[PDB]
Amino acid sequence: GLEKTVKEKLSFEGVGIHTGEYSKLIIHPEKEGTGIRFFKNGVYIPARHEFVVHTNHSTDLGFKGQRIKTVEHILSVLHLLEITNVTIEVIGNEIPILDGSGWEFYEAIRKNILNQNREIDYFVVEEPIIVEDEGRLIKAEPSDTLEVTYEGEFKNFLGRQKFTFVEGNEEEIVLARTFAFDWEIEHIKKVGLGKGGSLKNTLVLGKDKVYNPEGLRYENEPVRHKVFDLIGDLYLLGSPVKGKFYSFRGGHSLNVKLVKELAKKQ
Ligand SMILES: CCCCCCCCCCCCCC(=O)O[C@@H]1[C@@H](CC(=O)NO)CO[C@H](CO)[C@H]1O
Ligand SMILES: [Cl-]
Ligand SMILES: [Zn+2]
Ligand SMILES: [Zn+2]
Ligand SMILES: [Zn+2]
Repeated sequence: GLEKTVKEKLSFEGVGIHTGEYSKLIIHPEKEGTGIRFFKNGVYIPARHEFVVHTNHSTDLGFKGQRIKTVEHILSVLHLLEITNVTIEVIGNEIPILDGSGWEFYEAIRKNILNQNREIDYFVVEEPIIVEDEGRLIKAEPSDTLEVTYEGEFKNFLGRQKFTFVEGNEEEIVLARTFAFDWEIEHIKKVGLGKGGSLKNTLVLGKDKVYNPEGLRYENEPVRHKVFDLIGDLYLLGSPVKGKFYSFRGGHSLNVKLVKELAKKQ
Protein backbone atom coordinates (compact mmCIF):
# COMPACT_ATOMS: atom_id res chain seq x y z
CA GLY A 1 0.00 0.00 0.00
CA LEU A 2 1.01 3.57 -0.77
CA GLU A 3 0.83 6.35 1.79
CA LYS A 4 -2.31 8.45 1.28
CA THR A 5 -3.83 11.83 2.05
CA VAL A 6 -6.93 13.74 1.00
CA LYS A 7 -7.48 15.47 -2.34
CA GLU A 8 -8.79 18.50 -0.50
CA LYS A 9 -9.57 19.74 3.00
CA LEU A 10 -12.68 18.08 4.47
CA SER A 11 -15.02 19.55 7.06
CA PHE A 12 -17.10 17.89 9.73
CA GLU A 13 -18.94 19.65 12.50
CA GLY A 14 -21.38 18.77 15.22
CA VAL A 15 -21.62 18.26 18.95
CA GLY A 16 -19.09 16.18 20.85
CA ILE A 17 -20.73 13.28 22.66
CA HIS A 18 -18.98 13.99 25.97
CA THR A 19 -18.48 17.76 26.12
CA GLY A 20 -21.93 18.56 24.83
CA GLU A 21 -20.12 21.38 23.02
CA TYR A 22 -20.26 22.03 19.28
CA SER A 23 -17.01 21.41 17.43
CA LYS A 24 -15.48 21.31 13.98
CA LEU A 25 -12.88 19.21 12.20
CA ILE A 26 -10.82 20.25 9.22
CA ILE A 27 -8.81 17.47 7.64
CA HIS A 28 -5.86 19.04 5.87
CA PRO A 29 -3.70 17.30 3.26
CA GLU A 30 -0.07 16.63 4.24
CA LYS A 31 2.95 15.22 2.41
CA GLU A 32 4.63 11.82 2.61
CA GLY A 33 6.11 10.85 5.97
CA THR A 34 4.08 13.52 7.78
CA GLY A 35 1.93 10.99 9.60
CA ILE A 36 -1.40 11.63 11.29
CA ARG A 37 -1.58 14.51 13.71
CA PHE A 38 -4.21 16.72 15.31
CA PHE A 39 -3.99 20.49 15.54
CA LYS A 40 -5.56 22.59 18.29
CA ASN A 41 -4.79 26.09 19.54
CA GLY A 42 -1.36 26.17 17.93
CA VAL A 43 -0.28 22.72 19.09
CA TYR A 44 0.25 19.59 17.02
CA ILE A 45 -0.79 16.38 18.75
CA PRO A 46 0.47 13.17 17.08
CA ALA A 47 -2.06 10.35 16.82
CA ARG A 48 0.29 8.20 18.90
CA HIS A 49 -0.06 6.39 22.24
CA GLU A 50 2.49 8.62 23.95
CA PHE A 51 -0.15 11.35 23.85
CA VAL A 52 -3.14 9.46 25.25
CA VAL A 53 -4.40 11.14 28.43
CA HIS A 54 -7.75 9.49 29.04
CA THR A 55 -9.23 6.13 28.16
CA ASN A 56 -12.50 6.07 30.09
CA HIS A 57 -15.51 6.18 27.76
CA SER A 58 -13.30 7.49 24.96
CA THR A 59 -9.71 7.87 23.92
CA ASP A 60 -8.31 11.33 24.39
CA LEU A 61 -5.01 12.74 23.23
CA GLY A 62 -3.18 15.70 24.68
CA PHE A 63 0.03 17.65 24.64
CA LYS A 64 1.37 20.89 26.06
CA GLY A 65 -1.93 21.76 27.74
CA GLN A 66 -4.13 20.94 24.76
CA ARG A 67 -6.53 18.01 24.94
CA ILE A 68 -8.75 16.41 22.28
CA LYS A 69 -11.45 13.97 23.33
CA THR A 70 -12.73 10.97 21.37
CA VAL A 71 -10.22 10.58 18.57
CA GLU A 72 -11.02 6.90 18.10
CA HIS A 73 -13.79 7.07 15.50
CA ILE A 74 -11.97 9.37 13.09
CA LEU A 75 -8.76 7.42 13.75
CA SER A 76 -10.51 4.13 13.03
CA VAL A 77 -11.92 5.39 9.75
CA LEU A 78 -8.52 6.80 8.82
CA HIS A 79 -6.86 3.52 9.69
CA LEU A 80 -9.37 1.62 7.58
CA LEU A 81 -8.82 3.78 4.50
CA GLU A 82 -5.06 3.82 4.97
CA ILE A 83 -4.82 7.61 5.13
CA THR A 84 -1.32 8.11 6.52
CA ASN A 85 -0.67 11.84 6.23
CA VAL A 86 -3.11 14.51 7.40
CA THR A 87 -3.47 17.23 9.98
CA ILE A 88 -6.76 17.24 11.82
CA GLU A 89 -7.55 20.80 12.86
CA VAL A 90 -9.84 20.67 15.84
CA ILE A 91 -12.03 23.57 16.83
CA GLY A 92 -13.31 22.46 20.20
CA ASN A 93 -12.20 19.89 22.74
CA GLU A 94 -13.73 16.83 21.19
CA ILE A 95 -14.23 15.28 17.77
CA PRO A 96 -17.85 15.57 16.60
CA ILE A 97 -19.61 12.28 17.37
CA LEU A 98 -22.01 12.81 14.47
CA ASP A 99 -24.28 9.76 14.21
CA GLY A 100 -22.12 7.75 16.62
CA SER A 101 -20.44 5.59 13.98
CA GLY A 102 -17.85 6.31 11.32
CA TRP A 103 -20.19 6.45 8.33
CA GLU A 104 -20.14 10.19 7.59
CA PHE A 105 -16.34 10.15 8.06
CA TYR A 106 -15.86 7.10 5.90
CA GLU A 107 -18.07 8.24 3.03
CA ALA A 108 -16.39 11.62 2.71
CA ILE A 109 -12.76 10.54 3.16
CA ARG A 110 -13.20 7.47 0.93
CA LYS A 111 -14.28 9.52 -2.07
CA ASN A 112 -11.35 11.90 -1.59
CA ILE A 113 -8.25 9.77 -1.26
CA LEU A 114 -4.92 10.74 -2.79
CA ASN A 115 -2.28 8.07 -3.26
CA GLN A 116 1.18 9.42 -2.60
CA ASN A 117 4.74 8.39 -3.41
CA ARG A 118 5.75 5.93 -0.73
CA GLU A 119 5.08 2.35 0.32
CA ILE A 120 3.25 2.36 3.65
CA ASP A 121 5.55 1.45 6.50
CA TYR A 122 3.12 -0.90 8.22
CA PHE A 123 3.47 -1.76 11.88
CA VAL A 124 3.63 -5.54 11.90
CA VAL A 125 2.95 -7.80 14.86
CA GLU A 126 6.08 -9.96 14.91
CA GLU A 127 5.56 -12.05 18.03
CA PRO A 128 2.36 -12.98 19.88
CA ILE A 129 1.32 -10.99 22.93
CA ILE A 130 -1.50 -10.82 25.46
CA VAL A 131 -2.64 -8.14 27.88
CA GLU A 132 -5.16 -8.92 30.61
CA ASP A 133 -7.10 -6.94 33.17
CA GLU A 134 -9.46 -8.68 35.58
CA GLY A 135 -11.57 -10.68 33.16
CA ARG A 136 -10.64 -8.64 30.08
CA LEU A 137 -8.10 -9.83 27.54
CA ILE A 138 -6.63 -8.80 24.18
CA LYS A 139 -4.50 -11.24 22.20
CA ALA A 140 -2.44 -10.03 19.26
CA GLU A 141 -0.40 -12.17 16.91
CA PRO A 142 1.30 -12.10 13.48
CA SER A 143 -0.80 -11.79 10.33
CA ASP A 144 -0.41 -10.62 6.76
CA THR A 145 -3.66 -8.71 6.85
CA LEU A 146 -5.55 -6.87 9.58
CA GLU A 147 -7.91 -9.19 11.43
CA VAL A 148 -9.78 -7.91 14.47
CA THR A 149 -12.18 -9.97 16.53
CA TYR A 150 -14.15 -8.71 19.49
CA GLU A 151 -16.07 -10.98 21.83
CA GLY A 152 -18.30 -9.29 24.34
CA GLU A 153 -20.32 -10.61 27.26
CA PHE A 154 -23.24 -8.37 28.09
CA LYS A 155 -25.21 -8.31 31.32
CA ASN A 156 -28.24 -7.76 29.09
CA PHE A 157 -30.15 -9.65 26.38
CA LEU A 158 -27.32 -9.41 23.82
CA GLY A 159 -25.74 -12.16 25.86
CA ARG A 160 -22.46 -13.26 24.38
CA GLN A 161 -21.55 -12.28 20.81
CA LYS A 162 -18.42 -11.99 18.73
CA PHE A 163 -17.67 -10.35 15.42
CA THR A 164 -14.65 -10.50 13.12
CA PHE A 165 -13.36 -7.82 10.79
CA VAL A 166 -10.97 -8.59 7.94
CA GLU A 167 -9.56 -6.19 5.36
CA GLY A 168 -12.19 -5.54 2.71
CA ASN A 169 -15.11 -5.71 5.09
CA GLU A 170 -14.86 -2.05 6.16
CA GLU A 171 -18.52 -1.30 5.41
CA GLU A 172 -19.56 -3.89 8.00
CA ILE A 173 -18.22 -1.90 10.91
CA VAL A 174 -18.21 1.76 9.86
CA LEU A 175 -21.97 2.03 10.40
CA ALA A 176 -21.91 0.48 13.90
CA ARG A 177 -22.80 3.23 16.37
CA THR A 178 -21.69 4.04 19.89
CA PHE A 179 -23.81 2.25 22.46
CA ALA A 180 -24.44 2.50 26.20
CA PHE A 181 -26.64 0.78 28.76
CA ASP A 182 -29.34 2.72 30.60
CA TRP A 183 -27.65 1.79 33.87
CA GLU A 184 -24.33 3.34 32.73
CA ILE A 185 -25.88 6.72 31.92
CA GLU A 186 -26.39 8.11 35.42
CA HIS A 187 -22.73 7.36 36.06
CA ILE A 188 -21.43 8.82 32.82
CA LYS A 189 -23.47 11.95 33.52
CA LYS A 190 -22.10 12.14 37.08
CA VAL A 191 -18.42 12.04 36.04
CA GLY A 192 -18.89 14.93 33.62
CA LEU A 193 -19.32 12.96 30.41
CA GLY A 194 -22.02 12.16 27.87
CA LYS A 195 -23.11 15.81 27.92
CA GLY A 196 -23.79 15.63 24.20
CA GLY A 197 -25.33 12.19 24.02
CA SER A 198 -28.79 11.51 22.63
CA LEU A 199 -30.64 8.75 20.83
CA LYS A 200 -29.36 10.40 17.68
CA ASN A 201 -25.70 9.56 18.32
CA THR A 202 -25.95 6.74 20.83
CA LEU A 203 -27.67 3.39 20.90
CA VAL A 204 -29.19 2.93 24.35
CA LEU A 205 -29.82 -0.57 25.60
CA GLY A 206 -31.76 -1.75 28.61
CA LYS A 207 -31.72 -5.13 30.35
CA ASP A 208 -34.08 -6.29 27.62
CA LYS A 209 -34.99 -3.30 25.48
CA VAL A 210 -33.62 -1.03 22.79
CA TYR A 211 -34.61 2.55 23.53
CA ASN A 212 -33.78 3.78 20.05
CA PRO A 213 -37.01 3.56 18.07
CA GLU A 214 -34.90 2.87 14.97
CA GLY A 215 -33.56 -0.26 16.67
CA LEU A 216 -30.15 -1.91 16.03
CA ARG A 217 -28.43 -1.68 12.62
CA TYR A 218 -27.16 -5.27 13.02
CA GLU A 219 -28.10 -7.92 15.57
CA ASN A 220 -24.57 -7.44 16.94
CA GLU A 221 -24.03 -3.73 16.24
CA PRO A 222 -22.41 -3.39 19.65
CA VAL A 223 -19.53 -5.83 19.12
CA ARG A 224 -19.03 -4.49 15.62
CA HIS A 225 -18.58 -1.09 17.19
CA LYS A 226 -16.10 -2.46 19.69
CA VAL A 227 -14.10 -3.78 16.73
CA PHE A 228 -14.37 -0.36 15.12
CA ASP A 229 -13.12 1.24 18.38
CA LEU A 230 -10.19 -1.15 18.64
CA ILE A 231 -9.13 -0.51 15.04
CA GLY A 232 -9.10 3.20 15.86
CA ASP A 233 -7.06 2.70 19.01
CA LEU A 234 -4.65 0.48 17.09
CA TYR A 235 -3.76 3.34 14.80
CA LEU A 236 -2.06 4.90 17.82
CA LEU A 237 0.82 2.60 16.90
CA GLY A 238 1.78 5.29 14.43
CA SER A 239 1.07 3.48 11.17
CA PRO A 240 -1.37 1.07 9.52
CA VAL A 241 -1.34 -2.26 11.28
CA LYS A 242 -1.17 -5.86 10.11
CA GLY A 243 -1.86 -8.55 12.68
CA LYS A 244 -4.53 -10.86 14.10
CA PHE A 245 -6.24 -9.35 17.13
CA TYR A 246 -8.73 -10.95 19.47
CA SER A 247 -10.32 -8.88 22.21
CA PHE A 248 -12.42 -10.37 24.98
CA ARG A 249 -14.47 -7.74 26.79
CA GLY A 250 -11.86 -5.22 25.72
CA GLY A 251 -12.04 -1.46 25.96
CA HIS A 252 -10.04 1.71 25.32
CA SER A 253 -7.87 1.40 28.44
CA LEU A 254 -6.95 -2.16 27.57
CA ASN A 255 -6.79 -1.29 23.85
CA VAL A 256 -4.30 1.45 24.66
CA LYS A 257 -2.39 -0.86 26.99
CA LEU A 258 -1.98 -3.41 24.19
CA VAL A 259 -0.56 -0.71 21.92
CA LYS A 260 1.93 0.50 24.52
CA GLU A 261 3.07 -3.11 24.88
CA LEU A 262 3.29 -3.70 21.14
CA ALA A 263 5.29 -0.47 21.01
CA LYS A 264 7.81 -1.57 23.62
CA LYS A 265 8.91 -5.00 22.40
CA GLN A 266 8.58 -4.39 18.66
C1 LIG B 1 -31.88 7.29 29.10
C2 LIG B 1 -32.75 6.87 27.91
C3 LIG B 1 -32.03 6.99 26.56
C4 LIG B 1 -31.75 8.44 26.14
C5 LIG B 1 -30.57 9.08 26.87
C6 LIG B 1 -29.22 8.67 26.26
C7 LIG B 1 -28.07 9.26 27.09
C8 LIG B 1 -26.71 9.07 26.43
C9 LIG B 1 -25.61 9.56 27.37
C10 LIG B 1 -24.21 9.59 26.75
C11 LIG B 1 -23.78 8.22 26.22
C12 LIG B 1 -22.26 8.10 26.09
C13 LIG B 1 -21.91 6.76 25.43
C14 LIG B 1 -20.56 6.21 25.88
O1 LIG B 1 -19.77 6.90 26.52
O2 LIG B 1 -20.28 4.91 25.59
C15 LIG B 1 -18.99 4.48 26.04
C16 LIG B 1 -18.15 4.06 24.83
C17 LIG B 1 -17.95 5.26 23.90
C18 LIG B 1 -17.40 4.85 22.53
O3 LIG B 1 -18.16 4.46 21.64
N1 LIG B 1 -16.08 4.96 22.39
O4 LIG B 1 -15.51 4.65 21.19
C19 LIG B 1 -16.81 3.47 25.30
O5 LIG B 1 -17.04 2.38 26.21
C20 LIG B 1 -17.74 2.79 27.39
C21 LIG B 1 -17.89 1.62 28.37
O6 LIG B 1 -16.60 1.23 28.87
C22 LIG B 1 -19.13 3.30 27.00
O7 LIG B 1 -19.83 3.73 28.17
CL1 LIG C 1 -15.95 4.24 34.19
ZN1 LIG D 1 2.40 -1.60 -1.28
ZN1 LIG E 1 -16.53 6.14 34.01
ZN1 LIG F 1 -16.84 4.15 19.85
